[PDB]
Amino acid sequence: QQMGRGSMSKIVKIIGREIIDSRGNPTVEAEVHLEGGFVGMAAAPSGASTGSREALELRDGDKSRFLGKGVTKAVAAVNGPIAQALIGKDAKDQAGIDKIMIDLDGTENKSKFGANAILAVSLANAKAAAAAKGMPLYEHIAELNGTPGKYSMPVPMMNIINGGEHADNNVDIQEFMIQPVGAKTVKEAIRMGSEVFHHLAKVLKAKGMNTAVGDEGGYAPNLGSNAEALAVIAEAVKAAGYELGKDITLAMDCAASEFYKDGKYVLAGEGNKAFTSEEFTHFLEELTKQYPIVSIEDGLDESDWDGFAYQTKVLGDKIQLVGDDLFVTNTKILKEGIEKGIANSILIKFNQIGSLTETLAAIKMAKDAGYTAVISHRSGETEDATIADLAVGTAAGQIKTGSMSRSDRVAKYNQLIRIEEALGEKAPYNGRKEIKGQA
Amino acid sequence: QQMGRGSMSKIVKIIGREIIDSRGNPTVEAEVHLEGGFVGMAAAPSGASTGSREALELRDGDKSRFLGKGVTKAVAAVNGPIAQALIGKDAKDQAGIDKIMIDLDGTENKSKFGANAILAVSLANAKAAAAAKGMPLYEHIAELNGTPGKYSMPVPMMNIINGGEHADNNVDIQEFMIQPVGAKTVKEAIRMGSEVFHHLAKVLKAKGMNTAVGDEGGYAPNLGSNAEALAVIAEAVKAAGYELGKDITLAMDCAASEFYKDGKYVLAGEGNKAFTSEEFTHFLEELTKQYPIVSIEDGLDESDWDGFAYQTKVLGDKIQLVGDDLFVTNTKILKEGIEKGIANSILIKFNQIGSLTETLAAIKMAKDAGYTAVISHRSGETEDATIADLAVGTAAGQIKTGSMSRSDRVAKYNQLIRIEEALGEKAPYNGRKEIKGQA
Ligand SMILES: [Mg+2]
Ligand SMILES: [Mg+2]
Repeated sequence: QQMGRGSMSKIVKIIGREIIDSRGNPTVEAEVHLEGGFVGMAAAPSGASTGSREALELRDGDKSRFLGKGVTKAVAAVNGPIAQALIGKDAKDQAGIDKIMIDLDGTENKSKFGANAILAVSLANAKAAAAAKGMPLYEHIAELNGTPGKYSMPVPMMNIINGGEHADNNVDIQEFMIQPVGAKTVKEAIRMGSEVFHHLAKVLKAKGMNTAVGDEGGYAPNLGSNAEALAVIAEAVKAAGYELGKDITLAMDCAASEFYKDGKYVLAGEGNKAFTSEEFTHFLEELTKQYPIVSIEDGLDESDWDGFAYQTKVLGDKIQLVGDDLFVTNTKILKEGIEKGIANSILIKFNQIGSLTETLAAIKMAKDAGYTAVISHRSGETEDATIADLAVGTAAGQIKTGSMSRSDRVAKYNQLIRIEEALGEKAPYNGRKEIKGQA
Repeated sequence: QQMGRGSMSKIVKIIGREIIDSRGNPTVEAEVHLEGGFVGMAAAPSGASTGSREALELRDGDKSRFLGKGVTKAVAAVNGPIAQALIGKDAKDQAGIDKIMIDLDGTENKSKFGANAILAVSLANAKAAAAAKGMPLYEHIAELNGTPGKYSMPVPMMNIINGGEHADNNVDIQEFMIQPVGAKTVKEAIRMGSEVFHHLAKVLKAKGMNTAVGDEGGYAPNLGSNAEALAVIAEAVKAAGYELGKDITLAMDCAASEFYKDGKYVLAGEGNKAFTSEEFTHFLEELTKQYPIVSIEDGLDESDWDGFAYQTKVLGDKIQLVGDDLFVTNTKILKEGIEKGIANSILIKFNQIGSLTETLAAIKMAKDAGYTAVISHRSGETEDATIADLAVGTAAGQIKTGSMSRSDRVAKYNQLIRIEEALGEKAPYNGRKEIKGQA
């Protein structure tokens, strides 16, 4: 006979604003306010403004503000037509909310309003709805995901050493990452990661090398080869008291598009040797024998589907093979990859697809096919820690959200801490069995 | 005849946990829950575990966790004795809440529980009380400070280039900062900061120098002298389209105690020249004639009070002289400095004193003497942005919260943006006139 305020979940006000990301570039933040008084606030990390296969964030291109990277247009979209089309809709109907935005932008790649406008409102909606339902976001997400009460704390792959285009060094591989698979909780995992990271700083200082950090919070020291990169990591893991293999495994992102040139893969820091697809695969395979590298991301160019079919054949039974640039969080590409035996894992970048509902759909397609889904950060992040709730609420099982420095990264580890505290063993931390290719 | 929930401001529960700061080290986070349903959550930045003049945070020293820097004991103090002494107290009585934690800790320097446990609770409490009072934190802080509805947006001093002990280079000065005094809003100031910061990266790339960032998000390139550090700042400012002097002024931190040996200041990147106090003060004077440096922090050693009395006589009319190490946010030391004409400004580190009530008293003592208070970050920060609300609610007029990268820094900038959105001209951005020594 009385209606609680929780039931007044119609949207009455949406606000957008230009805030700053962790590289100092603008991004969009939205607030969704419901009739009952509930508020959700979320921000989109940085994305791509150009590209033929993914959703595009909208940038102003005004040279007199932020070197052309203002997001006043995306923000005006949130404040004007997005808001106007969502006022009076039920925030609890996440899929209806996202559909209205998707249909109103009217393009395939969200370029009218920007994936940045649309994601920010999608997630702020979701938080506002969570609040109206009387529940934390990870619980709402699990409900929206069709998996109520089903949770896991994800195994993190933590950036530690950078190379390629992300460093002045002679390391070809773009990043090396550690995964604390022997931890029994995410809180333990985070601590092991921190300990290794601090021991690596000591290793690097003793070699006369720089310990300043890149975008993701890891080190980009002047290492002489791929081998020296892996050696300093092994040395730091041992100095922290852990055992490579059993406690900590390695993951990499080759970004192999960056060294692809005339159908060959060319590695500056191995004498400028050229490799065919296949020879590059054998090169990577040789690294997996010397070091317990269990996950390899973008190990060939996004166009090299014949080569990815080969690599997946050779390495796929024992090694997680993660499509980042391969799939760009695009389910039409993932679908076809699945049908053709291409990779066995996908990096999920929610602003590359641009709405919460579509993100859940991408994670589900992965999971139904036996692929793993790794929830990912971007280069430009914010304070916002929504990807932690996403990973728990979908039981994704893995996350890639940075080194253990910079609060753009660490706010996510902290949120995973707060989540596990509340959930305990209702969110098990499963360790190496999350990783495709293990048992 | 009906009592609203907001009147139910008694503390019913306090929760402490160990989370991770921006360098990967543990810190304390607290949540204060009130009877009416209000919750405030806050984290303490990293501080000192040792020292004889300041409040000390409490680290575990268990070498098997976080290289000895766990804060499980500080966390236990929150969950047990602090919680039990506060259940049933009125969170709106900030001074009383703080007084109970101080008296129960029972030491002069907060070493039993830790300044980390105390501050975290103190701020969580203030946020819970703000919610019970129906107001944002900046409004509540202003009421606690004795200055209801009086606000300003602070002029930021932004870390841009690091030297001394914070870099491998030949820059003796620990940091150079830019101040966008020409902006009319803190939103514009922030944008100017960004643009200068991005132009500086392009200048450093063209010179073949490293653009990876330190703790505060600025650069530590291998520059050969203090002159060169100042030249690349000048060049970046010009490439961004601003004018040194009018639009952007410079602030520095010598941390002169790092080169103070046998009563003399010994500067590596100046031939290794030795200087008396008096000569070092005339060396700084000359920099202030050659470049628009309007603020100098710790221009002499903390023990050199005769020196600081001389530097203040000479520079103090025209230059802001900021005590950091000199005062360590300790009102006993500040009062004595004020009586002896020592410096004209103070860096406020709220975790160095350890409570919100004493932080307000520090700022008041500075302002009543005509000193300026610059609200400060620490080297290990979190996502928490309370220092932004603090600066606005005390009308401090200046803030030192980092470069324009890393969300540990940029979260504060974002919060200043949200505050100025809501307040507009009720929070004037006063520019150059906030700075001690300007007309
Ligand atoms: Mg990649
Ligand atoms: Mg200093």
